[PDB]
Amino acid sequence: GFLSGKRILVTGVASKLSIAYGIAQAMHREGAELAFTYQNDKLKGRVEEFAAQLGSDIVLQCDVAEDASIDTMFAELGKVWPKFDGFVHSIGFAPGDQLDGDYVNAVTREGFKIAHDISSYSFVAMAKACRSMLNPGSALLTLSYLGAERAIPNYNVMGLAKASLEANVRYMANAMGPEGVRVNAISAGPIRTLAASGIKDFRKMLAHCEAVTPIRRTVTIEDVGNSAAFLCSDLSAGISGEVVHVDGGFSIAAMNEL
Amino acid sequence: GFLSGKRILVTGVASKLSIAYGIAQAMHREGAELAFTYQNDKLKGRVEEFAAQLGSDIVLQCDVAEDASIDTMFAELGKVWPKFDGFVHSIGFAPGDQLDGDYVNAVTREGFKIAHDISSYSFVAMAKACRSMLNPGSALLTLSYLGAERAIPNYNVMGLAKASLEANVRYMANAMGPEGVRVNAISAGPIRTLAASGIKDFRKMLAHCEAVTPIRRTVTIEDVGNSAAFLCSDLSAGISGEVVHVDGGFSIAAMNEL
Amino acid sequence: GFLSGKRILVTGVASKLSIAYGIAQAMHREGAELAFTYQNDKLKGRVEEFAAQLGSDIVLQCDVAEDASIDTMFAELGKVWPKFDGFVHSIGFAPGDQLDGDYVNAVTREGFKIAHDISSYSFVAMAKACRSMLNPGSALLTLSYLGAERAIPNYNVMGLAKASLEANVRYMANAMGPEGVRVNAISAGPIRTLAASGIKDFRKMLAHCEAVTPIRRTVTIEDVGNSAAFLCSDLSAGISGEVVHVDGGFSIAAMNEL
Amino acid sequence: GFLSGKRILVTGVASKLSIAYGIAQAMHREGAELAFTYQNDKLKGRVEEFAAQLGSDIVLQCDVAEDASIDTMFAELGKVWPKFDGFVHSIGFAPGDQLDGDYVNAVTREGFKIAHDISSYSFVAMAKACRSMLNPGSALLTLSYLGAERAIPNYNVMGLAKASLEANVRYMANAMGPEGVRVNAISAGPIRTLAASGIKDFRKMLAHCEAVTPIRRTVTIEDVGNSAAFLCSDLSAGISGEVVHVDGGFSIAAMNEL
Ligand SMILES: NC(=O)c1ccc[n+]([C@@H]2O[C@H](COP(=O)([O-])OP(=O)(O)OC[C@H]3O[C@@H](n4cnc5c(N)ncnc54)[C@H](O)[C@@H]3O)[C@@H](O)[C@H]2O)c1
Ligand SMILES: NC(=O)c1ccc[n+]([C@@H]2O[C@H](COP(=O)([O-])OP(=O)(O)OC[C@H]3O[C@@H](n4cnc5c(N)ncnc54)[C@H](O)[C@@H]3O)[C@@H](O)[C@H]2O)c1
Ligand SMILES: NC(=O)c1ccc[n+]([C@@H]2O[C@H](COP(=O)([O-])OP(=O)(O)OC[C@H]3O[C@@H](n4cnc5c(N)ncnc54)[C@H](O)[C@@H]3O)[C@@H](O)[C@H]2O)c1
Ligand SMILES: NC(=O)c1ccc[n+]([C@@H]2O[C@H](COP(=O)([O-])OP(=O)(O)OC[C@H]3O[C@@H](n4cnc5c(N)ncnc54)[C@H](O)[C@@H]3O)[C@@H](O)[C@H]2O)c1
Ligand SMILES: CN(Cc1cn(C)c2ccccc12)C(=O)/C=C/c1cnc2c(c1)CCC(=O)N2
Ligand SMILES: CN(Cc1cn(C)c2ccccc12)C(=O)/C=C/c1cnc2c(c1)CCC(=O)N2
Ligand SMILES: CN(Cc1cn(C)c2ccccc12)C(=O)/C=C/c1cnc2c(c1)CCC(=O)N2
Ligand SMILES: CN(Cc1cn(C)c2ccccc12)C(=O)/C=C/c1cnc2c(c1)CCC(=O)N2
Repeated sequence: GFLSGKRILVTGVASKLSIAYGIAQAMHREGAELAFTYQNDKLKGRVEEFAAQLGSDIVLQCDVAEDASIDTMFAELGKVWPKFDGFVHSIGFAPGDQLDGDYVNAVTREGFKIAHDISSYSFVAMAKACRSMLNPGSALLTLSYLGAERAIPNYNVMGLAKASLEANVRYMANAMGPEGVRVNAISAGPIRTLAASGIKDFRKMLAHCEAVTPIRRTVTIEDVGNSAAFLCSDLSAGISGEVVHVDGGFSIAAMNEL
Repeated sequence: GFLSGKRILVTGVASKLSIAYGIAQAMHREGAELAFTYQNDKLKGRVEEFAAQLGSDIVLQCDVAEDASIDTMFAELGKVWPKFDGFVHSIGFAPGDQLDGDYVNAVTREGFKIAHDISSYSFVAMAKACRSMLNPGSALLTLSYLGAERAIPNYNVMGLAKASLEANVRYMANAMGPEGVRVNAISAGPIRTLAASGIKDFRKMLAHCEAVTPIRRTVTIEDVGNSAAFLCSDLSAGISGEVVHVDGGFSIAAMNEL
Repeated sequence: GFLSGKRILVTGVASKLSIAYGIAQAMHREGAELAFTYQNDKLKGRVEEFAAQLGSDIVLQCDVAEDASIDTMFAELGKVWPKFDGFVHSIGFAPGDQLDGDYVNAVTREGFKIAHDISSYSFVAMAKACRSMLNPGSALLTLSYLGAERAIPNYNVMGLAKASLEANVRYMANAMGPEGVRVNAISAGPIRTLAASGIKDFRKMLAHCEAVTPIRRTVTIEDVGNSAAFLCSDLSAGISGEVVHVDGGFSIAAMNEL
Repeated sequence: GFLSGKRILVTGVASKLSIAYGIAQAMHREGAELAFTYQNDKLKGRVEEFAAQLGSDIVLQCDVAEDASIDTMFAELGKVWPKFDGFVHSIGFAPGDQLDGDYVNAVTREGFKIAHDISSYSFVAMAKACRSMLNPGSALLTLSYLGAERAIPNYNVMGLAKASLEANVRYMANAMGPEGVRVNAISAGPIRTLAASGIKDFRKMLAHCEAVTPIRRTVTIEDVGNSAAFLCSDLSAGISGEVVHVDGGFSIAAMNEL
């Protein structure tokens, strides 16, 4: 496939509904050799089983909250991939409290802190830690959301961390381009996954999206997986520091509901 | 390839240096069945020879300045492709005079008029004319430039027409999404082709670009061809009304020259 | 007032509901000497009255579709103002057929051409014609709408003309900056004016803009007029080539309706 | 002045070169009653003097890193102003090590955390703390820099904090709009101030911004102060959640250097 010969680290898989899951399957379908991380004890099992199904037996622990855990992970991966071709960063978090109701009243200094640490800093931390291990031709990929560009009810502080993340995308691309690494993000339309069902009227929001989105449907993890597979391959050699909208054109339209 | 089973119309090929040429070769490499247009008597020969080399014998005349010529072209193509899957719009023009020196002094009402007619209107005119002929799953693709977003010395009125073109990209995507067509643009970094060497210090400009572009090199028609092949395939099903920057991250950085 | 000692030409005045009317009002209050233009005779008297009420008796015919009319107006203007400090471009048009229903079906080469010639080129057409008459410190201002950046139903080809107009703002600014002229635009939110009559369910639309705007009200020709006086006064000396949004924050939110 | 009858809290004043100083000046001239805060004692006296010169004797300590200090300041402020009309956030910080050289190598979890906590969260931290004290019609204003939107050498992690800050502007605006509060930011061009000392060849940089800016000069704390008085006065009533560029058009051009 267009990814044969590449070695890519996929973080973030948590269920077959996960975006990273759709991204893994698509990169494997195109021939990439895959590696995986899991956050904690609760997820190791799920991730080993999916990794097995996609031909991989590289399943390593990584909590991006901790610098030591990122370094350790890259040390283990190094025994198997002295070098590789990039990773998909598909991680995000904000303390429950942060994403519901009036933004000014919900946010707290801690909430803000954690949300940015886990969703934005964690992307350049992973890069820092594996930098020398990357081949020229490598590609870094993170996942963002429209909340970073416009204020969306309930997304609250996550919008601030996503904005920080896209800017990180730009500064990471400008810093690493000289050594041969590209860095981009996919701004995905809303998809019902684990990380969502626990907040607001996500179901009513999806109905609204399907209605006003130009392609008249919400996007799927297969859609994201395909663009992701592409952003992480040599077919996108001319793209870097870009935030690509894979939301069916939702964001480029206005007042369609009327 | 990821384009097998697709039928795509490629306009704009003029020499092996042409962007549309790099786009044609890449879509053929991925398995698309190709069709071609040529502007006038001067180019027919070149285009038939390239079309032959990429397995196509559909070479039709089309001057987007004329509504009758667009309709005729789509009538001929229809005898061979009752239906197809989209086209690449890779056409642009502004009267010589328009692209050199102070913008306010260069522009004229005619210049402005022609520049917008040929570079922006021509994209929705082609869509209008072949609309019913498009399969669901189809994709429209045009080519734009950073001049549309920022003022660039000498690009002058072309910047205004490109801006009009990207907005057309958005309105065409919002109008056609319901019937199953996506519409996007690639904003390409500068490449030395026919359409350029006749204006300003393009050679010195390219040197400047290679220096400050994150990937530290200017992009090639192969780079554009690959992203183009992608935007026009089912792998980008979640992308529509988007202007993708294939300029190596040039535009997302600032003051690198220092 | 912050506009004391400034001489400002104001186009577009057609009724007391006109944005150009709100603007004229604010600049007069801020102490500017005013001058007005009118498209045709039907408006001659109507506009002379508006002008008297604002300390002004300079009232000239000017149809922007003709270089000769623009030239002739500025020559008359030159009798009473050999030098002046800028002008307000408050002109937009597109044949009626153009603004209703599916954009792809409604648009025509002619409708596109007229929309771009009157809504966008006239702005630089005017700057061209009075360039040697502007004093250092002058400012030019035009009006745009969100349809330039987003695809909005029915706005159709005006969206393209507005995107062209916003780009004309940046190219004008870049070329005239060095001789001391700033150029900007105000992207106003929806306002009930003549030109806004008959396009769709404007009324319902206004009701939507009102429930979803951060400030929870639509903006007024007074809100716009104040930003406009600011933008053409030395107070904004550090602002050029910018599109300022005076829409109560409508464009920066998303999904407030849900 | 257009700011008569308004009560404005101004943070960030540290020397007469400070942007907050230029702003304070303009709002005083426009007739606003002022109040100032100071980070620590080293600045206590220095700031009280600045304040006397502006018709003000309200001068309070406030270190934004602490919720308790912010709360305590606003309680003191409350003794002389049970209600007020908004405040100016003119605070940015990032450990020195953070701002020099390759961004990926320079950045650290701690540097990132501090940069985001002081440069971005403090802005909403303040709004949270004085929310019930704001009158209808109030305005909040913060300062950002182009590094939020583009990757600029050495600005490094400040770029991420500024992108977070610009997004905080839109979420603040969206949540406080309904109770009559507008929130905006000014993205200022390069100015020689304390904080700007020691980062790179700032001097050479200033020389670049000057040759390439449309207005061909760098902006001043007076240029910024005037836009700031405008943005916090009812004159800008129709503007909320906007990032206004007061950089003489620098960001809207490209390749003027060539
Ligand atoms: N689902 C959507 O609609 C949507 C839309 C746009 C963007 N995104 C973004 O895409 C990414 C993937 O989201 P998803 O929908 O697949 O959610 P998900 O819950 O399925 O998975 C995201 C992962 O975050 C990981 N994570 C949290 N803290 C971690 C830590 N400290 N260390 C390591 N891993 C940690 C979890 O293990 C989890 O698998 C996120 O960055 C999210 O913000 C999601
Ligand atoms: N070359 C670059 O650096 C660059 C960068 C960004 C965007 N672009 C854009 O990409 C597209 C392709 O440009 P290129 O560099 O391949 O130039 P090119 O000269 O190689 O080809 C462009 C085509 O324009 C066609 N054309 C002009 N008028 C026409 C008409 N009336 N009817 C039909 N066809 C007509 C010509 O036949 C020509 O083949 C253009 O839209 C251009 O503005 C080029
Ligand atoms: N009203 C809104 O909702 C809104 C919002 C954003 C931007 N705008 C823009 O503001 C400007 C003013 O519009 P308005 O809403 O005040 O409507 P309006 O109809 O009151 O004023 C526009 C003016 O267009 C002028 N005009 C048309 N053709 C002309 C020509 N050929 N030569 C000279 N003048 C000509 C008319 O004389 C008229 O006074 C337009 O460019 C419009 O696109 C309007
Ligand atoms: N000067 C420029 O070139 C420029 C350009 C665009 C934006 N800005 C922004 O404008 C703002 C003002 O910067 P400046 O250039 O006037 O520099 P400055 O150093 O003169 O002022 C910034 C203020 O930061 C305050 N500060 C730092 N930590 C603080 C804390 N923990 N608690 C309370 N106050 C604290 C200091 O008291 C100081 O007065 C910053 O946010 C900066 O990022 C500056
Ligand atoms: C795009 N989405 C989904 C989404 C959430 N909200 C509020 C929306 C609103 C509109 C459209 C999409 C969304 C996301 O990025 C998920 C964010 C997220 C972060 N931390 C979380 C949770 C969700 C949940 C669990 C947790 O503890 N921490
Ligand atoms: C990006 N480019 C190349 C380019 C041109 N200038 C001025 C630049 C400046 C900087 C970077 C790229 C460019 C283009 O889109 C080509 C535009 C173009 C249009 N009409 C033309 C000519 C060139 C040429 C022949 C004609 O008659 N009509
Ligand atoms: C923002 N608006 C108002 C508006 C129009 N449509 C379609 C909207 C949709 C949504 C929100 C606002 C608007 C405008 O800029 C006016 C545009 C305009 C141009 N030429 C016209 C007419 C209107 C009308 C008369 C004519 O002949 N030529
Ligand atoms: C625009 N600027 C000035 C500036 C800085 N760099 C690196 C630039 C590069 C190009 C153009 C302008 C600038 C700023 O916003 C100031 C940022 C800043 C934050 N924390 C700091 C310091 C500076 C310094 C002192 C500290 O401890 N913490």
